[PDB]
Amino acid sequence: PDIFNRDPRDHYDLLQRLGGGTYGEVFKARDKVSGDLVALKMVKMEPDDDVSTLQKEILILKTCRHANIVAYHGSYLWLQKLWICMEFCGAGSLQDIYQVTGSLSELQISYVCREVLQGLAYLHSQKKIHRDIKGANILINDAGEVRLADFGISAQIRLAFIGTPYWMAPEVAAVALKGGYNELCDIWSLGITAIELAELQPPLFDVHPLRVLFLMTKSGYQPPRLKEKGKWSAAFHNFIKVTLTKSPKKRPSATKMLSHQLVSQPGLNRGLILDLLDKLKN
Amino acid sequence: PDIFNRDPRDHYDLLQRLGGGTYGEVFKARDKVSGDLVALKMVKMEPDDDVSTLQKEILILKTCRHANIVAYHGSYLWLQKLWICMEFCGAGSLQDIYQVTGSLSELQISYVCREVLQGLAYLHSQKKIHRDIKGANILINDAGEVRLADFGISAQIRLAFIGTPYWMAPEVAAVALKGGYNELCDIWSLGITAIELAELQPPLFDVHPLRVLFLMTKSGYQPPRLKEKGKWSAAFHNFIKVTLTKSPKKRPSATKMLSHQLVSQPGLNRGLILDLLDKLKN
Ligand SMILES: CC(C)n1ncc2cnc(Nc3cc([C@@H]4CCNC4)nc(N4CCC(F)(F)C4)n3)cc21
Ligand SMILES: CC(C)n1ncc2cnc(Nc3cc([C@@H]4CCNC4)nc(N4CCC(F)(F)C4)n3)cc21
Repeated sequence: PDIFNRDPRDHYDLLQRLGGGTYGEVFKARDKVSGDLVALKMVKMEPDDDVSTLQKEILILKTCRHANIVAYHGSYLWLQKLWICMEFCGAGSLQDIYQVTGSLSELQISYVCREVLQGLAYLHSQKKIHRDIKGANILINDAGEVRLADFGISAQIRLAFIGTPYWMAPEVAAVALKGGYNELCDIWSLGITAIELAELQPPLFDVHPLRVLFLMTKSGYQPPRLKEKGKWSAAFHNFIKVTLTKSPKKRPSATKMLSHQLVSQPGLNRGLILDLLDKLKN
Repeated sequence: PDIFNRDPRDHYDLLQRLGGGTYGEVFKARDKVSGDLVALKMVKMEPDDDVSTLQKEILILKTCRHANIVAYHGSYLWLQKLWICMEFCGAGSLQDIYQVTGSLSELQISYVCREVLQGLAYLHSQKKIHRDIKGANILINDAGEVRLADFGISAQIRLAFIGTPYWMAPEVAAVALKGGYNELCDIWSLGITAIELAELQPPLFDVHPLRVLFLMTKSGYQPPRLKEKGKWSAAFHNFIKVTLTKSPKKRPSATKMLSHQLVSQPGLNRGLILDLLDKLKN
């Protein structure tokens, strides 16, 4: 709730443009005073967007004290532009990384999964839902540590609804806000992410999005699998099988998944990502 | 399913640009052969959109034989542009109209409601849902007749989802397709539309969309009312009250609403809209 009505250039020095997503650009910046490096996610706004509607989402991201959640430092509104300031992760997303390094090993994937689960267990304990688990939203810093990127803010500045809000029935409004989601949907997304990291794509990546969603509603839908059976351990395959449980009633929770063989095995540490980063330099 | 891979300029002559919505422009055109006038809704496409995913929606709009549903004549795909060709309504939408004429009388509103209900009863009998009932989507032709504008096509070419499809759990995919909607949500939208026609705005029009939806989820939410009590009959107020029933379980169906005093009263005919159109000329 500390949204500063200041120019973030008073506190930070912009260094370079990391890129830009569906909305907004991301900058690498340095704090004037501490010299520390931060990430600034910028989002352009109209005189139509109201900022106070975001205050609940920014509360969510601010009151998140976990090692596997990227750190929030404040927000800045200035001249119709919104800036979210966060702890900087030098290596970027797993997707930035595997697009150069090629597929991850089972050990690297296992460690990432464990770390992601740790952050999810936390989030779900605070009754929050990430909603967008995927390789592009898992950040790696230069110490090989793993951070879930920001959530719940990007999808509310979705000027797109199947309908028009002022004319929406209450039941429609409810679904348009919640998305029918539940916490265990993060667990499914994690399973797909593990395949993504293993195969450089999520399943059905070469197929139109709408068709993919259609197919998931058919009576006899079959959850995706690892393509190459021989390449991966029985434990990995089972991890995939149980995270991609079709019914959300039978799908294991984050803390339950943390007890899984694949992520509770010894020897999982950031060293695994460190030689992944070394591979980046080769 | 008769989507022509031709240039619609072979069959139709473009005359003038009626305007443009969130996506695409609308043209007034003339059929070369019959001389009849049509409306052409154009929508620009990428090499990312797949046309066959639309074939189910175009089937919906094609197999609709009702007097209160705007008539579909065919589709055209050519050079990454999609054209939907429909019966032309000369006066445009009720919104195009009331923005010049000012508020509608209770009699004009009643006749519009009846006609809209007739189209809805039909749609719901074919187990279809309009999803976007509002003044901008109720068309008036030069004979004062009433036509529901196209539906289910506009909201699927919503490249916006709270999440990423390939990583979505099945339960999430289901809600992202259906929208949790049910047919009776059209009835709510009709009620809001009746206020819109009466007051030139839907309720809470000057309030941020997200806030409006939030409010509809609160324990003690109160459905909107006609602002000026004295201006409208007891029948009109009751029509508002029952269409804006909060619980979709207690909300009346289209055919039930057709038995309502306000829309079953004698003397409701297109003559009412005809002097509305005369007012347009003054
Ligand atoms: C997701 C983003 C809003 N965000 N949030 C917190 C956060 C913390 N650190 C980074 N760090 C990085 C590092 C790198 C590495 C430099 C050399 N190439 C990769 N690239 C990127 N960008 C690649 C494409 C992008 F989405 F613009 C980001 N971000 C990004 C961060
Ligand atoms: C909703 C649209 C896709 N559609 N679908 C079927 C259809 C049949 N007839 C019209 N006719 C008209 C008439 C007029 C009147 C001329 C003089 N001004 C109003 N304006 C408009 N446009 C105003 C703003 C728009 F959305 F571009 C339309 N459309 C539009 C139609």
